[PDB]
Amino acid sequence: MTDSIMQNYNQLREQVINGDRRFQHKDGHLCFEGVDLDALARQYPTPFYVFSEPEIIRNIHEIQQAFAAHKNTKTFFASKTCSVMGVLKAIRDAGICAEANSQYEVRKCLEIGFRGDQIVFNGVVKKPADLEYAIANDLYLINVDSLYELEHIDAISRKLKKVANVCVRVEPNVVTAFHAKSGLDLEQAEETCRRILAMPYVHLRGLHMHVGDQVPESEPFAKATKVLVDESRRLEEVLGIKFDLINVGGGIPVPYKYDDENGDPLKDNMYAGITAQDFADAVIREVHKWRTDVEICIEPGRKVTGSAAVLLTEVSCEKRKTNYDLNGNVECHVEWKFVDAGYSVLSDSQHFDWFFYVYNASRMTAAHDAWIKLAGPLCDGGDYFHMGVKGEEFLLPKETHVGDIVAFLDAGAYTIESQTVFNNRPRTGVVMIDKNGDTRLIRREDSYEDMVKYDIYLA
Amino acid sequence: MTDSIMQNYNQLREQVINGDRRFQHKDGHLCFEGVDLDALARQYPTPFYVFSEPEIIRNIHEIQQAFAAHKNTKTFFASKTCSVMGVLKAIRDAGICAEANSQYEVRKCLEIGFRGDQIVFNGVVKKPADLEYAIANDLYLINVDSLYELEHIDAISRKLKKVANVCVRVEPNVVTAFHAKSGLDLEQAEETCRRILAMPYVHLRGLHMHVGDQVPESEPFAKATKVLVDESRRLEEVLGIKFDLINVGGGIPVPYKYDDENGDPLKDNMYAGITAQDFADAVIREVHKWRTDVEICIEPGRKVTGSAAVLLTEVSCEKRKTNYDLNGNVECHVEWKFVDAGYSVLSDSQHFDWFFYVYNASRMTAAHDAWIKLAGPLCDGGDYFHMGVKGEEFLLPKETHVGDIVAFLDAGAYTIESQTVFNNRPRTGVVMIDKNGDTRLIRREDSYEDMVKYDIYLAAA
Ligand SMILES: *[C@@H](N[C@H](CCCN)C(=O)O)c1c(COP(=O)(O)O)cnc(C)c1O
Ligand SMILES: *[C@@H](N[C@H](CCCN)C(=O)O)c1c(COP(=O)(O)O)cnc(C)c1O
Ligand SMILES: [Cl-]
Ligand SMILES: [Cl-]
Ligand code: NA
Ligand code: NA
Ligand code: NA
Repeated sequence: MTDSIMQNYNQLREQVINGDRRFQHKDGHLCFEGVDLDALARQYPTPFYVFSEPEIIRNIHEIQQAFAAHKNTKTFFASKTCSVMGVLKAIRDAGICAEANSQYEVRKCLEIGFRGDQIVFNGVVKKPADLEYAIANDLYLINVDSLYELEHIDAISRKLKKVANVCVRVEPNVVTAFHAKSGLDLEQAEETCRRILAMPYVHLRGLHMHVGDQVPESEPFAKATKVLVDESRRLEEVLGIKFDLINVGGGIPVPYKYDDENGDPLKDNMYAGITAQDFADAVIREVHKWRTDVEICIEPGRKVTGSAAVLLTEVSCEKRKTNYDLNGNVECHVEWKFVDAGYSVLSDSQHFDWFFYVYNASRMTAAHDAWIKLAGPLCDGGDYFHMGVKGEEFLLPKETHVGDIVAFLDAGAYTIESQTVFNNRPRTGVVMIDKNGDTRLIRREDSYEDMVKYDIYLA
Repeated sequence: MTDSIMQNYNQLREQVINGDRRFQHKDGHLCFEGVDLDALARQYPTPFYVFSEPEIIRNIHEIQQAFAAHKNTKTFFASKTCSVMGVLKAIRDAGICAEANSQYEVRKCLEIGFRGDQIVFNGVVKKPADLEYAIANDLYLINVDSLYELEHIDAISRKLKKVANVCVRVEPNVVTAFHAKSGLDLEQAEETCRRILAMPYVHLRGLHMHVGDQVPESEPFAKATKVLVDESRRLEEVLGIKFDLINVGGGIPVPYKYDDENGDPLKDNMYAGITAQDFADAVIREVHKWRTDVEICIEPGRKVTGSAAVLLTEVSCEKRKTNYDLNGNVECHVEWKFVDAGYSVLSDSQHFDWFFYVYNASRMTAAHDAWIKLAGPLCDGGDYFHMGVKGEEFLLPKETHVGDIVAFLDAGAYTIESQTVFNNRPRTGVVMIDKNGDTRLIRREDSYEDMVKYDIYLAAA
């Protein structure tokens, strides 16, 4: 029962420190790429995130090796997943390209060293100023998400006398029109492509789709890819062209729970279900029914960085609350542990019911043998971590003390830009472990002077 | 059914421009305190929030008037609701005090002009550095939320040789142990107070509670206040002391849907359900069963600023999507309108299923007669506004065009500090309408340079 959950969770804890490519233990402390995380959290003020460049490289290798059966594959990291400049730099130095989701993301990618021919710009709202900036910078692709936005691409490319390179985003009906804001209908692809061919400064490269995020099955990718391949094949015949590419988007899942033998990915997508190899096998099998020479573009986000960070947060308070009966005798006790990170720091734990493994990094070799509830510091009754090991309860060593460092694993995707300054708690610093195992700060914690510098006031 | 929902929504629209103390129309445009909001959105880049100092002043009056039967009432604005400096300054100018929820909130309240004796510091995690800053600045109250924290208050007040003024937060059990992280158990209040009396530099002023947010009935306040009052009375007798105060927290709701004849506040807490007068009557009646002279502290947040801002966002794209059967016949059309604000700008619309009235501010006098779906700009399938007029559908004029300005009303509570830079879209500017009806920018939109300046990297060559 609960004893079996505790035994299972401690087997997973032992696997973290005795088999996991990312982690070790030393002096009783969790280590990441040889870096003692208790020690690291004494150097830098908690809470903060620490990223591993080695793990980013491993994730990228998994993705690229998955596509070995198709040589002409181009990989664009979805920078909305994490765009801290040192993280983008690690990804650039690992040899892949970048996908951007706003004018400022395009600019960041250019400023960290991605060339224009290494950038894809996606979005449902690309205003004229956004489009002008992208076209002026010779981006590899600007997707086309609506007919309205295409009229601006035609007009602006003519004004600049510069070619805009596009893919037409189609969303296959695998309710789409009522639940999917993005893309054109499949029915609209032929006429849209026809008109693009006639535009003097717009070049049509191919079609685009994106299935979703943390997808726990391969069938959605296979079916959606087939829709895109069949339409690509047909339009090549109808229009008398050969497409440069097909862009199949992202959505390769990451394991957030590892004990797959106990999990159902279609009911709980914290279990990853498929691997990068499964995603590639499905995509390539469909593309190769049409062409083996065509370029396949992919836009993985979560898979590049998700497993490659840990959130380190200090236990900063504790209390016991007790439910009493009618005679004043104890019914049960609840042990609350408060950490210095809440949902303003780790937003998806609250807003998207996201699970992350939690361990006492200061006592990582000790049995996690006590049921606790884990709270954040925000003055808000809802700011505690509800996605526990058993219901809303977590497991930590009974020896846990204030001052210990708690780690949340798999904290590298969609965790930095989603932070807030609610309660005027600062957004976190971020540390990078580089390929040599050395650490450096890559984002400062917001200072007080940051809290008010955006405001205009006299004091 | 749907036709009557449409009729009702347009009745609500006419009430905004006819009988709402905040709004008017001019040239077919929504106006706020006489400021044309279509025009304002041509001066400042969208999306942005606009606050009304007159409406904050009105809300503060409603709260203060509600407590007229208890002269010794102190009102502390819960600054976690909105701490833009110009907003805090307006609240200080209106004559009330401030509640703070972190060290930086305390610091900004002091830097905008609140005296230490006008500030309450609350929290479940007050680290030694936070407590030292608070004690050094002679705050009116620091709540005591745990026995662990109390040990630090004793040690730090001793180090500074400065009295720390405290209230003991109790969570009335009205499952509390499993679901309420804040406060002590009632059963722990007596010994905690006993310890405090013996500490040389800690001064016990009373007990504290906070019921919750957007509470749509008076009974929870009455029941919880009675628990706190009963224990206050008992501890005066046991300990032989006279408390200075009781702090009953916040929770006054704001109307987010106005047609109370069509709503049940107990099933849909977007309907307010009670007024500030009902809150005061409930609290005061319970306190006066104990003492009529003791000071009552209240900590309203949402009610101070909620109705006092509008989010202005430009329609930036449009498309029609069509579902076909397997033989190419139309099943339905969906008209999508895309605005330049998404959940990174208006977080509670997504994360807390919060409803805000949506109108076309550029066509405020035109019938809102077309069902549409309203999407944001984030490259994320879930970034569209789900809390519609009917299910996930909203109503806008059929002739809505790209370039029109959409207003979300009642956007003044918990909407600024909760923004993010997801997708590297900037957090928004904020405009203030002062008492004379004039406008000024009080918060800039994040620039590209602001956004990259937190990062440490070598500029590529
Ligand atoms: C990002 N897609 C979003 C991710 C939302 C996270 N909260 C979605 O809703 O699907 C995206 C990606 C990367 O997706 P990944 O799941 O991180 O691999 C790739 N291409 C596009 C166009 C895209 O919007
Ligand atoms: C605020 N309490 C939070 C508000 C979070 C909403 N997202 C809660 O969950 O209850 C608070 C207040 C002001 O509450 P109001 O509802 O805005 O009036 C007052 N005192 C305390 C201690 C407090 O946490
Ligand atoms: Cl590549
Ligand atoms: Cl003494
Ligand atoms: Na710390
Ligand atoms: Na062309
Ligand atoms: Na004392």
